[PDB]
Amino acid sequence: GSHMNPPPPETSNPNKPKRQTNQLQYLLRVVLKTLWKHQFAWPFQQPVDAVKLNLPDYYKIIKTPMDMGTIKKRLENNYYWNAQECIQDFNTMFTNCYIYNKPGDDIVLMAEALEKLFLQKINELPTEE
Ligand SMILES: O=c1cc(Br)ccn1CCO
Repeated sequence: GSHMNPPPPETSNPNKPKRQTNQLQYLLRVVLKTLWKHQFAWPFQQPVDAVKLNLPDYYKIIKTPMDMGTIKKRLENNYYWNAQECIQDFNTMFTNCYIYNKPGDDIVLMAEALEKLFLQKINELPTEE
């Protein structure tokens, strides 16, 4: 896309060691699946396109971007070593939204609905085996 958007977060890197865990499997099959199909998922399914949105300050403010399209690729392409790395990606995505936008803006209400679901699912993250 535009040269004025940063490159997306890394989803491929052979030098980074990879592992499947049961918790990572749950993150894809339960957590990502649940949030991706939610009515309010669409703004979170790809990197913020600051050019298309006319938000030229977005990447001035948000220096650690994350989105569910990136997370989906990371899960499907086994990028992670553990569940904490992926959970941190989700939390980064939510916090970016809460930092950039005014409380009570529609996008914040959308994020909060996804976060409530996320929390419920992560409370049930299975014991690592
Ligand atoms: O902050 C966010 C978060 C998502 Br998810 C989409 C767009 N923006 C910018 C405001 O529209």
